[PDB]
Amino acid sequence: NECLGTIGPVTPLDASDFALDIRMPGVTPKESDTYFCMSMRLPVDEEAFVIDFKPRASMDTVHHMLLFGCNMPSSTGSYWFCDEGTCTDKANILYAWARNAPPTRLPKGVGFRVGGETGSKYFVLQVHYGDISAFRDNHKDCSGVSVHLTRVPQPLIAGMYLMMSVDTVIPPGEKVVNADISCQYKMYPMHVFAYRVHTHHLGKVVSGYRVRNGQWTLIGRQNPQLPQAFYPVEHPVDVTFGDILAARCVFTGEGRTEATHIGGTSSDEMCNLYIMYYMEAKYALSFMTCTKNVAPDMFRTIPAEANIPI
Ligand SMILES: [Cu+2]
Ligand SMILES: [Cu+2]
Ligand code: NA
Ligand code: NI
Repeated sequence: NECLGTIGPVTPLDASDFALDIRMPGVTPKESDTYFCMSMRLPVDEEAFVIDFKPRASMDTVHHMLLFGCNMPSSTGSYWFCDEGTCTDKANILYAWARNAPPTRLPKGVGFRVGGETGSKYFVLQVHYGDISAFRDNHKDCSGVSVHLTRVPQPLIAGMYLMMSVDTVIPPGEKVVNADISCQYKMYPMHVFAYRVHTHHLGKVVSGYRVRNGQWTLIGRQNPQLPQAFYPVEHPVDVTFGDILAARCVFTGEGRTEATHIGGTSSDEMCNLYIMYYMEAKYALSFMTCTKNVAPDMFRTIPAEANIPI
């Protein structure tokens, strides 16, 4: 999509709403699978709500797009290679765009709280470019996301419950290495309405469940090699004080000469389930994390679908 120029990135939509265009500053790559990142400081310092997203991606070149909220983007630069990292602090993912999988809208009345004393101060946009053949004419690129914000407080607040492995070790050649993650949920009810899975090249399947009175309700189950959008939850899932959240990524060691651990680089691995929820405004918190596996013996009664690939 076109570069803005003289009109700037902020469009007022009315007295209390405005659209913010986060775009690449006319960038040109040189190699394939290049990863680019930029930051936008929120224009308002007071609290606001991300109520909508609109992708502005040149359909030829872009593989996927990710947008985060954080307070300390990795580079105080115009743009940068995301191998240097996205944020110094916790990067809160808000929006994922996939080529072969068109995203879903936020439910009306649900919004991410940003800015203010506690909300994110910056957005970080990440654009993964696939094929770089589109630069034979040599145009610059301004692909990115147009985000809808409002000062109007939303009755429901969007949030992110991130489940992720930290201690996994994938022995070389090994056929099946499971990565389990489990936490007991101790907040006010949330309603999970979407999930995204993340793995590197060795993941076979990733699936998260709710365990309430020792019974596994499925949140999401996905092949991590399939374009990593936020897919919507079939039937929306409440999670309540007492419930336990459980995720397993399934990995293979085949075609690897040396053991693989959890890490940044592509020759490393990751086991991330991004459970995306909403809560009642007055009870909501914006981000939760599980990096533990507190109920490991519980994983014996896991459904057998979680072990076969989709
Ligand atoms: Cu991609
Ligand atoms: Cu990764
Ligand atoms: Na990264
Ligand atoms: Ni409910």
